[PDB]
Amino acid sequence: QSYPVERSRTIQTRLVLPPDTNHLGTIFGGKVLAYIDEIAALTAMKHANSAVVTASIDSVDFKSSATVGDALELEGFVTHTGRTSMEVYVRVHSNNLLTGERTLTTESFLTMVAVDESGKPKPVPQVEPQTEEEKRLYETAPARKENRKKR
Amino acid sequence: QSYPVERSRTIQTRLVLPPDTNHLGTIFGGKVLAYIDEIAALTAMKHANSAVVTASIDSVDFKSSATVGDALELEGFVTHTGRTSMEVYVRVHSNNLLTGERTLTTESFLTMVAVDESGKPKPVPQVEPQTEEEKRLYETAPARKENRKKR
Amino acid sequence: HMIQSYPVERSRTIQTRLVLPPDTNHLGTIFGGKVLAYIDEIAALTAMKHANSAVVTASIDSVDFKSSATVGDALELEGFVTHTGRTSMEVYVRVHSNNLLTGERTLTTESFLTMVAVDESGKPKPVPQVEPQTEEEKRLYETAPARKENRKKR
Amino acid sequence: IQSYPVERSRTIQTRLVLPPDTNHLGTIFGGKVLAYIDEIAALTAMKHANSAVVTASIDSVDFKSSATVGDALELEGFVTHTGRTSMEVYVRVHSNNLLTGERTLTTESFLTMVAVDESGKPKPVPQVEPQTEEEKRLYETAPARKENRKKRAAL
Amino acid sequence: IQSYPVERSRTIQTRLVLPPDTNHLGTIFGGKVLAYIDEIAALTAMKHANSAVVTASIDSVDFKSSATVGDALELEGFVTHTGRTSMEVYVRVHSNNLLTGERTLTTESFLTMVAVDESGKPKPVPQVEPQTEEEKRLYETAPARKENRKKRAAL
Amino acid sequence: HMIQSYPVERSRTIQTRLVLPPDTNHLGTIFGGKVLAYIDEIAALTAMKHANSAVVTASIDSVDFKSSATVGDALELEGFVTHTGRTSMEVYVRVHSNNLLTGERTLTTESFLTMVAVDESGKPKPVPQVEPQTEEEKRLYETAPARKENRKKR
Ligand SMILES: CC(C)(COP(=O)(O)OP(=O)(O)OC[C@H]1O[C@@H](n2cnc3c(N)ncnc32)[C@H](O)[C@@H]1OP(=O)(O)O)[C@@H](O)C(=O)NCCC(=O)NCCS
Ligand SMILES: CC(C)(COP(=O)(O)OP(=O)(O)OC[C@H]1O[C@@H](n2cnc3c(N)ncnc32)[C@H](O)[C@@H]1OP(=O)(O)O)[C@@H](O)C(=O)NCCC(=O)NCCS
Ligand SMILES: CC(C)(COP(=O)(O)OP(=O)(O)OC[C@H]1O[C@@H](n2cnc3c(N)ncnc32)[C@H](O)[C@@H]1OP(=O)(O)O)[C@@H](O)C(=O)NCCC(=O)NCCS
Ligand SMILES: CC(C)(COP(=O)(O)OP(=O)(O)OC[C@H]1O[C@@H](n2cnc3c(N)ncnc32)[C@H](O)[C@@H]1OP(=O)(O)O)[C@@H](O)C(=O)NCCC(=O)NCCS
Repeated sequence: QSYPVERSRTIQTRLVLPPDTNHLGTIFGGKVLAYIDEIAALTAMKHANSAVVTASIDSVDFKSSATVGDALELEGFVTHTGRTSMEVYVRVHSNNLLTGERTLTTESFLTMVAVDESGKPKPVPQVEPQTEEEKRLYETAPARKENRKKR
Repeated sequence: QSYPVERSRTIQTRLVLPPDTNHLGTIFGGKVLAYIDEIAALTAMKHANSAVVTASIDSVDFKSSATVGDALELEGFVTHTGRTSMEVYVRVHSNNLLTGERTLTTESFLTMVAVDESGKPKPVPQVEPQTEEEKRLYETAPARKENRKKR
Repeated sequence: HMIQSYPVERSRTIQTRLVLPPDTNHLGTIFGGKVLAYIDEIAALTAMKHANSAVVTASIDSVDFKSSATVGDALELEGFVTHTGRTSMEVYVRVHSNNLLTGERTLTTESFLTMVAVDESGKPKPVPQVEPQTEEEKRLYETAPARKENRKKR
Repeated sequence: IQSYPVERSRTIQTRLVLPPDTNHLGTIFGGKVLAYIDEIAALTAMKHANSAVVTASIDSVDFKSSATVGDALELEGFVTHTGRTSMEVYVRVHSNNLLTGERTLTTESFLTMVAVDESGKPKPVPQVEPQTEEEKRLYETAPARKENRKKRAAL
Repeated sequence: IQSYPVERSRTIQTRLVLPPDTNHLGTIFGGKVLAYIDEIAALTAMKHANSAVVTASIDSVDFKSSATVGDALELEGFVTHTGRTSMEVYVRVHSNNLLTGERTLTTESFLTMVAVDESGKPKPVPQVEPQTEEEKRLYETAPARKENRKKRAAL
Repeated sequence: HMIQSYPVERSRTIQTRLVLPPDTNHLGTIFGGKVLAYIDEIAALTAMKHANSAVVTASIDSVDFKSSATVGDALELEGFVTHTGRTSMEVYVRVHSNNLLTGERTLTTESFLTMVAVDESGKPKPVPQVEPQTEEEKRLYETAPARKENRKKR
């Protein structure tokens, strides 16, 4: 039992609004993190057809800021699976819709675990990579899992 | 000066969460309306490269509900333009990620106006329909504009 | 099963709220979506007071924004049940913005929504009939069937 | 010198009680009710003074009853009396039980609001003109309450 | 019979003051400060009683200073005294000026929290053991405050 | 330009918050994203108190969730500046959940963030050096350079 990465790929666009932002109008790091987890959860739920929980997130380096009201664009997809777990890759851009300037904000990996109605880990289907980027992320996922185990 | 409909097409997926919902867990009509306007604003801003305001929304018939935490999926695109105004079509589905059940929630049209930094209406580029659905929505937009004028 | 009607006055609702930065676009004008969310909120309160039930929004009619509030204004909303079907209620909502510093009050919009009472299963449930009492209420009641025909149409 | 009827300031709010607003048994937090009381008081005082305002104080608030999820809270505020830059605002809060239609008095409170100019300095406010018997009674009794606020804040 | 040190209940919160929380001049709404005071009081009382709680009352709250955007508000609460099912909770609030580092006392307040069982009925609470001199003084003076709350709520 | 350091104690921050339904998945477990948002919030407060400046989040290190709070628990967060660069501060944040009904307290996670002070233009700005005083603070200070090398690496 397997599904393509495309089945669960999720896209989001959010207007950056005053409450999301700090008193100079820059988006809070924590709002970006919340949105990253939201898209990873949606992505993992689509792949597993299950409630999910976040087991961990890898380091997140914020390469650029976003300001009120840029658009924040997020993409997520499942890159690799374990028995009950899914690695999800999320890529975030900010898009200044007035100027057309679009910049990479961050990219990261999360580990999501499917759980049943009682909260017990639940087996998940395998993922089938199709693009070259997908195939590369899948081939490199075991190594990332080993670093998580070490840390 | 014109751009394809695809340039401004915007997709959103949102997890339906307890605060979005009523004490029986059904999403509030008004949250759906807020999300519809948000995606229309993003769509119009992408087309016009401008701040926008909502001049009006047409009637919205809610064909189905969404529950916590379905995914709500929204798509918006510019269908037709006036001098400073854009008609934006928005289509909303609810997706029960546990069961795979996906249902049309609503579809509607909004009228967005591009405004300059001082809030004055601003000319917008024309839109170039490419699909058959796009061509049909564009051909039918003048008639919808006439009904708005009458009402 | 109840025979009596309930007066419009039973469920008439007033809200007043200061316009704050979350509600507003980067030029300080309130988002249409925020006004729409508040319109539904007041319609939901009004319908719940009439039906003493959970409710869902079946539809909203077209909304034309006649003006826009600015961050810091007060938004003033009033809603009331204008007419009833079997399980459905028409709710009329009127919105104004009030500049509290200058005293300028302007009409924002007016709207009709259709609210449906639901049981704990989410299935439509009968509602009490409404009784119009003021002349304004009676005029809205008189004109409700024509409005409902258009909704049947679309 | 300038005075306006109480009715100019009078403001009503209604709020739905939802799960984020309540303890795990479904009783609304005291703090949400307090938040709503100050909100309506600020609106009331802004209407009377046509100014930004700040909350100087709130008197004690005794909760006579609760409200629970899906109920509605109804608030009403009006200016009852004024000093030079300060306004006493009375607020009453009721719950409306959305299953039975029963209205219950939740609490009542007085606040002291201060009008401020654009630099945040206290600014003169007009007087209020009581018209109902309730308003006249609250106006008549306001000086004593003001004296109590002076006493309680003294060393 | 059972008693616990004040320290078991003691709770600290810090909150950033942001634009949604303030008037258009940037001064935090009184109501937000009140909301935060009840939040910390509920946490405090839940820790003391290991129970759901409801707010019975808050005494008067006099705002000694303001807080403004990007400042931080610091709150501290602890149980000072108990009755059968009720707890007096003292809360202090300071602003921390994020440009200068200056801390200013914003306000202080007492609340009355009531522990409730799963049916929402008042439930017995343990006593509190004051240890600091401040705690002993607040404990010693609590009966008089309780008597005042009885008087003010009487007909 | 200031010569003196500031002690860790200047900016150490504690937060406590009840877990409510917005924070939670449909089975009542708190979202990772909510915990992450609260971790950043406390790191931002801590860094602002140290630098007396606006700040931005440059990065967060990996976060492993050791347990999950349930709606109604209290989340307890503590943050403090562990080490400083020129414009950057390392912030350590520790999170626990506390079941207030049962008294059970469990470690949720621990995390390191890098916060950068910025001027009104958004450009990095120098920060004061931090002084570790407790043994815990001194150990974290001692081990910060190794952690910073890994960040330089990625
Ligand atoms: C991080 C950022 C401030 C770096 O700015 P810069 O123009 O490259 O300037 P510098 O190279 O002098 O970096 C400033 C400091 O950040 C540190 N830094 C930069 N990226 C970092 C990272 N990913 N992790 C840890 N530290 C980092 C630098 O080492 C430097 O430290 P130092 O001054 O003590 O020596 C910049 O890339 C940025 O604004 N990113 C977005 C931050 C943001 O907006 N976050 C909110 C959510 S999007
Ligand atoms: C609207 C809805 C309740 C209709 O339910 P149904 O199973 O078709 O049952 P009925 O045909 O008996 O409809 C119930 C009432 O709604 C009315 N109705 C249905 N759709 C309507 C619409 N688009 N506009 C106005 N009234 C409508 C019917 O005319 C009927 O009125 P009546 O009972 O007075 O005669 C149903 O489609 C629904 O739950 N939609 C989603 C509502 C919702 O969840 N909104 C929140 C945001 S998604
Ligand atoms: C209340 C405050 C404005 C008083 O201002 P001030 O510089 O002392 O100047 P004044 O003495 O002229 O006070 C203005 C009015 O406030 C009244 N006042 C001050 N403190 C009061 C209190 N604790 N309770 C009731 N009235 C009070 C004064 O009696 C005066 O009344 P009057 O003008 O009608 O005679 C000031 O202490 C303050 O800004 N507090 C913070 C308010 C705030 O920001 N609250 C929101 C949450 S922190
Ligand atoms: C406060 C309340 C629980 C009192 O309960 P009750 O059924 O009257 O039962 P009791 O008389 O035994 O009250 C319990 C304790 O509350 C105390 N109390 C009641 N009202 C009080 C008030 N206004 N101020 C201070 N203490 C009060 C009583 O003195 C008693 O103290 P004790 O047990 O230590 O001797 C009840 O009136 C209530 O639920 N109010 C609403 C609370 C609420 O929901 N607040 C949130 C926002 S609406």
